[PDB]
Amino acid sequence: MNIFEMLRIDEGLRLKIYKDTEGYYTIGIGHLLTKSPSLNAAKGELDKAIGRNTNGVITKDEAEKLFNQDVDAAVRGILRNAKLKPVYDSLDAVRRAALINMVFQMGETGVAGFTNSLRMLQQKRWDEAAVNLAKSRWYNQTPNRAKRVITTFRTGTWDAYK
Ligand SMILES: [Cl-]
Ligand SMILES: [Cl-]
Repeated sequence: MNIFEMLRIDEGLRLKIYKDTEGYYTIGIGHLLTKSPSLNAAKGELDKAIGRNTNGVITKDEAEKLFNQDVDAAVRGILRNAKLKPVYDSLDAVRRAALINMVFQMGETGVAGFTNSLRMLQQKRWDEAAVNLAKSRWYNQTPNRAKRVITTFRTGTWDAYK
């Protein structure tokens, strides 16, 4: 298991514009297109992203390409972030995958807002971090995906994904 297979399980794959759990226009492997209600505002962002007239549909390859860009940006954002970087650097390889997953889903800004849990992760207080992570809108809104990520942080294994 690696970050790519992990996120591919969490986000699924869809070749047609779809609405995410929050109701935003998405495509591929969890690639947010726009928070705008407009399906046209979304088709346009889509064309801009792919560099062709897609008419709301892309191929597997195109989805994978977006996905490679997104994981890369996720990692690079963590590394450029003063609050996130030190957490990441402190962690083992499995747990770094968990942090990257949260960033991919909620953006750097969002994750940086889990100040208390980040401090616990940094101190390697696993059980306490898992409890604090659960007190969040994130866990209440997407409990199954949250539990997987949280178990990954508590255990440092890929069991939740096995
Ligand atoms: Cl893009
Ligand atoms: Cl869920």
